[PDB]
Amino acid sequence: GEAPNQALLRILKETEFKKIKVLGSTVYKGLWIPEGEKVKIPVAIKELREATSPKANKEILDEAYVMASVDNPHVCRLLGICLTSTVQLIMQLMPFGSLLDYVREHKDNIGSQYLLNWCVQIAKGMNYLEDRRLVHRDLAARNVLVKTPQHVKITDFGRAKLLGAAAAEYHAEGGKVPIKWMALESILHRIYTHQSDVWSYGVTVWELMTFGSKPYDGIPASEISSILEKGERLPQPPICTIDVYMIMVKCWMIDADSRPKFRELIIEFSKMARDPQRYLVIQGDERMHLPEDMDDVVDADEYLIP
Ligand SMILES: */C=C/C(=O)Nc1cc(-c2ccccc2)ccn1
Repeated sequence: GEAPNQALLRILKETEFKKIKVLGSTVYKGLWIPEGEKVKIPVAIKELREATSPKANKEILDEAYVMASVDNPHVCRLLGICLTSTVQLIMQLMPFGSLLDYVREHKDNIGSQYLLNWCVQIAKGMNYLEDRRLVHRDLAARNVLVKTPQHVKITDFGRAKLLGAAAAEYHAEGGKVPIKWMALESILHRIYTHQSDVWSYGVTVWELMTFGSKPYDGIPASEISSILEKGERLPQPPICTIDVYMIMVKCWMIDADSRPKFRELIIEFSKMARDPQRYLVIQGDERMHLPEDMDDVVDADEYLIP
């Protein structure tokens, strides 16, 4: 046996929400007004392109299946879908964009407290995904979103695989892949587990401590297998103490069960977030600070449906 997934999929009318402007090329920034609820919820609307490509609709509703089946503060909520000519995913708007573009744009403004809180919240998000027997398979800084600089959510469940009642690792077959974030076992034999997610968590933390540097930048993805089998890893980022970087190294052990458990990463970064300056050394660290009637505006996170 396995647990029934009793998640609600909400179908929304096109009339319940107003497309304000474009965010990506087709993701819109908009507002959702639940019929006779007197609440305005900032939303990001993912609308299909051609939306006649059957295989593309499979993907998007598979994203929807996974996103509806998650309810955690460090993982982004699917608010519902609109079944129009072109399927629309309606999600909580994460106004400040991908954490990757965030650390790139604000490296001069990002203190140790924020980096180390980001490491914890992402690890809470991921440890929630392990609790729900779910393997992300595409965790990177690009796929973490910034509701505020104090609060990030894991995203892109387009590659997430909902493990079996005894499916030890998720077998897969071909496509475009995240080589430079991937556990060695995934590159070589397409093995993906909560542990191979932890590996990508390590590349995710590396990206954050380097303020968004490209992992193995200028190294073809063809060699990455041989480089990792040869024992090579990503280098210690400047701002990183041996401590922090040693947690990243542990995430990249070849023995999967020798890597840290997400619940462990929470504890370890939590400890370090209690004394951030002792664990991350950044020029001017203490100096650092970060941020049409909207009367009935309410964040997705304060909008609860039973
Ligand atoms: C998990 C919620 C979510 O995706 N919110 C969101 C997403 C974007 C976005 C989507 C696709 C590409 C770029 C940016 C922007 C704001 N919130």
